Amino acid sequence: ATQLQQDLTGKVALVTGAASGIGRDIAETYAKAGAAVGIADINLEAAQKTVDAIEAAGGRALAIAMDVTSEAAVNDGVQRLVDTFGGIDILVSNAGIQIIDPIHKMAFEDWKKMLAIHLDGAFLTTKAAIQHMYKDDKGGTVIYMGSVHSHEASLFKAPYVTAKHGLLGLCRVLAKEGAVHNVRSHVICPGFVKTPLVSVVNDIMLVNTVDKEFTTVDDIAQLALFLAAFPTNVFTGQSIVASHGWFMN
Amino acid sequence: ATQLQQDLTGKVALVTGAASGIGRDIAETYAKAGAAVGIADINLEAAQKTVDAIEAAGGRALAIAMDVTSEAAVNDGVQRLVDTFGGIDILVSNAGIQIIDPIHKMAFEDWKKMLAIHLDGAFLTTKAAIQHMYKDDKGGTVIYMGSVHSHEASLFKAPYVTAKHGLLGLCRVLAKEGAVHNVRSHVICPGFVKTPLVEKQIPVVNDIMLVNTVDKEFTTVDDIAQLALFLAAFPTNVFTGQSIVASHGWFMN
Amino acid sequence: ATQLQQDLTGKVALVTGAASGIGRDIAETYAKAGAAVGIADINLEAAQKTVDAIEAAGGRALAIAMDVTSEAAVNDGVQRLVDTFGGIDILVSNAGIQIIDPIHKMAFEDWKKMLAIHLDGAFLTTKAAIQHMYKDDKGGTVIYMGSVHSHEASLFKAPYVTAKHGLLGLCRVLAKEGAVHNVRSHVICPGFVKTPLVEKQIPVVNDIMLVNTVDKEFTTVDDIAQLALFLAAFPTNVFTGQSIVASHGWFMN
Amino acid sequence: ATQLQQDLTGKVALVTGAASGIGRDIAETYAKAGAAVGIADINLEAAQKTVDAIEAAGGRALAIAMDVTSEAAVNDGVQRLVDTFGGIDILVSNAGIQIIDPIHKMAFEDWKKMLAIHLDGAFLTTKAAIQHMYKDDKGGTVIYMGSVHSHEASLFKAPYVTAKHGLLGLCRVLAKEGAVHNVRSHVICPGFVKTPLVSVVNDIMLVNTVDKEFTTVDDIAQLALFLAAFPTNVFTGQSIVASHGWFMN
Ligand SMILES: NC(=O)c1ccc[n+]([C@@H]2O[C@H](COP(=O)([O-])OP(=O)(O)OC[C@H]3O[C@@H](n4cnc5c(N)ncnc54)[C@H](O)[C@@H]3O)[C@@H](O)[C@H]2O)c1
Ligand SMILES: NC(=O)c1ccc[n+]([C@@H]2O[C@H](COP(=O)([O-])OP(=O)(O)OC[C@H]3O[C@@H](n4cnc5c(N)ncnc54)[C@H](O)[C@@H]3O)[C@@H](O)[C@H]2O)c1
Ligand SMILES: NC(=O)c1ccc[n+]([C@@H]2O[C@H](COP(=O)([O-])OP(=O)(O)OC[C@H]3O[C@@H](n4cnc5c(N)ncnc54)[C@H](O)[C@@H]3O)[C@@H](O)[C@H]2O)c1
Ligand SMILES: NC(=O)c1ccc[n+]([C@@H]2O[C@H](COP(=O)([O-])OP(=O)(O)OC[C@H]3O[C@@H](n4cnc5c(N)ncnc54)[C@H](O)[C@@H]3O)[C@@H](O)[C@H]2O)c1
Repeated sequence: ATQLQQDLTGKVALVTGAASGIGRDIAETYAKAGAAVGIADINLEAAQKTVDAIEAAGGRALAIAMDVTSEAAVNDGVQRLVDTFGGIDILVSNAGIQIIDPIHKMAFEDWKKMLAIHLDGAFLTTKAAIQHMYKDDKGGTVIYMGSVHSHEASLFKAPYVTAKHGLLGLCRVLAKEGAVHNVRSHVICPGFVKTPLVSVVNDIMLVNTVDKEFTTVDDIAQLALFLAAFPTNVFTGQSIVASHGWFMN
Repeated sequence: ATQLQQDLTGKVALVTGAASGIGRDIAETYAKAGAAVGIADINLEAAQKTVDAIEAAGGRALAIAMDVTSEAAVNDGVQRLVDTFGGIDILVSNAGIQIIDPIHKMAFEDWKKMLAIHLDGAFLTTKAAIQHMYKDDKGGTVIYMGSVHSHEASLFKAPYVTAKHGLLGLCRVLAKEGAVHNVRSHVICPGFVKTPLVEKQIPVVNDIMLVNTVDKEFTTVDDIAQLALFLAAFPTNVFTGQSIVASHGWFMN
Repeated sequence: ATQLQQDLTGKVALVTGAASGIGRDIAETYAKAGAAVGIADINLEAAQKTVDAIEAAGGRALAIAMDVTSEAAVNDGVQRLVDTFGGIDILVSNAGIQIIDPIHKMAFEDWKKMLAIHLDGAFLTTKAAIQHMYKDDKGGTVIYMGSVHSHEASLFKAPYVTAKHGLLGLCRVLAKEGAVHNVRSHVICPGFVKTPLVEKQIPVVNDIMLVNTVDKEFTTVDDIAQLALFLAAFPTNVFTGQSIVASHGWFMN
Repeated sequence: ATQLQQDLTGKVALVTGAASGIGRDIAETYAKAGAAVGIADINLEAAQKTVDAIEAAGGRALAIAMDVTSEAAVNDGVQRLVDTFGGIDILVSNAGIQIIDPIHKMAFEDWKKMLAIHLDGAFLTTKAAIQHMYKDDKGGTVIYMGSVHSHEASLFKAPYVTAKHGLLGLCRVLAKEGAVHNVRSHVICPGFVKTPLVSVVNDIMLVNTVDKEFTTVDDIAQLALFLAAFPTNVFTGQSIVASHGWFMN
């Protein structure tokens, strides 16, 4: 007989895009579970509001100004976290935006900005984090925020669907490379969540759910906690879809 | 902010193949979380040993003699659970065997026995459980024990790989049909786990069984029971229709 | 530079369910490409109508009474083909039916009949064919008729979706086992095709059957027969173990 | 009863990376089938050698200097093809390179160059081609050269595996957007092919094939011809793996 593990006491997490939405709930949930959390965002003011909540709720957190498209910013922010809290055990690569246009109308600079935030952000934060996690094979957890759009397409979302598909590939390579250093990788794939990023609802957005339900920030934060606290590397390399039956993986 | 849901207080679960291995740990884990558990197995003596362990830890369980290939045995055993504990909230369709032979040598009898246990057992237990769960749209959770062999093949396991692929299909249909009645479905897909199904099999570990893991680790019964508890206690239907692979990187889903 | 291979001169094919629909067009297409074709069906009169069409076009075929759920009927019918034309190079396991009911209402008899036709038929025909193909490592091609329902579910089709998922598993095992004997395996996965299986079903097209296509088009029997000819005539084993979805964008594999 | 279709008489194809390897065989195969072919490559000399072969073999072709990372080069090259041969019916987005390093050692500029060639090249060539194909809903075929590495990972290939995964996503969005304009999309996913880009063979490279066989350039060119000449849009949005049993899709 066994039981669930959820204690993150003594762990340090970095969450990108943690000033808002999914990333904010993951960060607040990890802090409740005992982790010290780096709140990494391009919106430093909004990042410090998240830190203020975590600290008032009895946790530990640090606001980190980080544009995840910038190599120097990512490197500097990861170093600040390690200098403040002593290491980095968990990375959640979550920062993202949406830009909607059909391929034939889409500006090239909009395509490139989308790949830079979703794909370059994942590479840069992963590489910076694993230089620490690989030391003495201490290890750690890397979670990417994918989507149902990691697995299938929608109209007018070419760069988003391309990037969310690509994150599966990056996760799968890290699972293979990280194993000898006790690093595990995962992709969480939500359906539509009513964050700021989000008949329109029921006939377009939730049409391919089985039950006409949004995914919630708590759904994703519980899954992120289950993975981060899991006692073995059994889920390394996996994606898990959390979508109320929209794409059954 | 949130936290994990772990409580199954007031719930009633049926676990097939709960006399041994993965099913025994799921059943003991559910009982520790507060569920009353039906220990359904063809081995009634070993089923009662699971019940004794659950009772020794302060939980509630019932040994149920059930050959999951038999419609009467499934229907009667689900009815015995409902009569005893008042309903059925969770079904774990887990009973299974392995029979190894290449296709060109495999006895048709062995092909049919494999599909009867894995696929007919899943259909019969699902149908019997959802006739209760659909009443007043009370709902419930159906978990199938799949495999990495739900998603890819190995040599000499045709009927097993066929069946474990088939369970994804049945799960995906139930997710669509069950939604209006608050029924959710999932498939758990372990890699190799050192139960008796596998221990018997070894007389191989590093260069056959674990060759496509990233870290040369077996999956454990506690890995699968923790995932089974996470799903059964989950507070929303967000994972309905999904399979989750628990294999140390053997088939990255 | 290269070009398509289309020639099946000298080859012998067995197509199950070749009295109607997708199987009839595959069989007629193979015969036009030079294959001698066994027209295996439970409907012997309609099987002979396929043979008459093949002969009228200058091809060779044989009507074979075969209930693919019967081990004796499969073994005897494969042996009749080998006795007549000298061997078996290509098997297309295609016979099938549809039975629609939600899980909670579905008769167990109907569940078992569906798995017997789709899954036992695939096992029995595969095993009988590869005992010939494995001789002297001559080899051959085994194609299973899957579906979009190999990869995702629809309401009210539990046993069909289970079976079509299962055929991927059997194909994947055969690709591994058959390699040393020059046997390759594939699954073709059509979307809706307006055969009698579907025509009967309509008395729906735009908002159920074709709702998840990108272009509101049925798949056609000629789409599937062209893919079946491309695979059977292919000059290397490069596609062994693969499924190919032919559905106008319903499930993008 | 039916038969295979392979005639490309009256069609115009653009193949990127067509001076070498897979792209060269596709181009020569399309020209044999009657298409006029744009041989688009960064190596213009090698592109003109391919054109010389096609022309001596009785076909029609044009050498196009095209770095597929450059918006202007892609736009100019597609326009030259349309000015020379009257339109564009088929695009094969195939140009690629490989750069091998584990994530923790990989230079950021190597990550970005890989995504630019594989992903920006696919976007830029797609967008330029479909501005023509969408006119009067004439339509056309877009094929991306993926990989088994569209579907699973290998060690030390992070940006390649990320990009080849991403191409599935781009293809799936184009299938949905293109349908109303009679545009179909596909991804071909080869296993290892002995091009210049390619115990090492049998125990590493071909270890996950069922039969220890390389995929060949003719395997891929036959599949590319089957798709380009197919009489209906039935395969739109699909990937097809051609790998001797390495990843069974
Ligand atoms: N909301 C949904 O329906 C949904 C579903 C699936 C996946 N996702 C993914 O979840 C993630 C979080 O999205 P969300 O809905 O919570 O959005 P959100 O807009 O609420 O939060 C995104 C956060 O990322 C930050 N950010 C944006 N660009 C940044 C950059 N360059 N560097 C650092 N931080 C940056 C923003 O300031 C913001 O705080 C994204 O990757 C998104 O693609 C969202
Ligand atoms: N062990 C592994 O590596 C592994 C990996 C993936 C999936 N699985 C699956 O996990 C499930 C449990 O297997 P396990 O490894 O715990 O095996 P196990 O042999 O320890 O337990 C299987 C149980 O099923 C029972 N059973 C067999 N036939 C039955 C029938 N007709 N009716 C009722 N009960 C019956 C047995 O008596 C036994 O108690 C099976 O479905 C198996 O396919 C196992
Ligand atoms: N039509 C579709 O939309 C569609 C789509 C995807 C897959 N499929 C599959 O294609 C295959 C062919 O179906 P179809 O649409 O051409 O149907 P069809 O009804 O036109 O042909 C099926 C044939 O199978 C034969 N058959 C049935 N039971 C048999 C048995 N026990 N033994 C031997 N022959 C038997 C029938 O007599 C008939 O001639 C089936 O496996 C079906 O599941 C059909
Ligand atoms: N060879 C394999 O094993 C294999 C397997 C799967 C997929 N692939 C893919 O097939 C495609 C072709 O690879 P190949 O093996 O034939 O390689 P190759 O090296 O023989 O040919 C690649 C061609 O692309 C050209 N090219 C490179 N950068 C370019 C740029 N920026 N703009 C335009 N042209 C450029 C090169 O000059 C060359 O002519 C690639 O996308 C590769 O990823 C190859």
